[PDB]
Amino acid sequence: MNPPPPETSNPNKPKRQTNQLQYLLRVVLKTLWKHQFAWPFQQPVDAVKLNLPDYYKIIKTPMDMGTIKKRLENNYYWNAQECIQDFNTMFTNCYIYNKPGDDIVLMAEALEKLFLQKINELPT
Ligand SMILES: Cc1cc(C)cc(Oc2nccc(-c3c(-c4ccc(I)cc4)ncn3[C@H]3CCN(CCN)C3)n2)c1
Repeated sequence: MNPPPPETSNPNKPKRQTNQLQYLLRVVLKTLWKHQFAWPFQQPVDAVKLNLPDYYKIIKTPMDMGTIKKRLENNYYWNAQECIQDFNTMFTNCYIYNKPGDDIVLMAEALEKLFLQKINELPT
């Protein structure tokens, strides 16, 4: 009973390439993807396989880096702020579902720390 993944392509939306969107894919997404803690965040949470039947009762705005990767590749974002919001939704989803002190929360916290470090280098 997993939900469908978030929408990642819409051929009717307008499309543009910007230095910030390219940076978010080539640098931010790439660096986070290759991080040693990235694996639980590289795809939608599979609540069925993981036996988490309350995940999508608690998390009603799912987000993950596999979805963000597709959105960047498909020029789904017009503004860099949309992509940054998706990353933030992704981390907060982990913090909402879990509790302070859980090992999974430590992984999310490390990735978010790296994410913010790369966002500070965002080009004008
Ligand atoms: C058994 C286990 C442990 C660990 C450390 C990872 C794991 O792999 C996995 N994969 C995908 C998602 C999760 C997950 C998440 C989560 C939520 C939103 C997002 I965006 C990304 C991850 N929150 C908790 N969990 C697991 C971890 C243990 N927890 C059970 C006891 N609390 C369920 N974990 C499996």
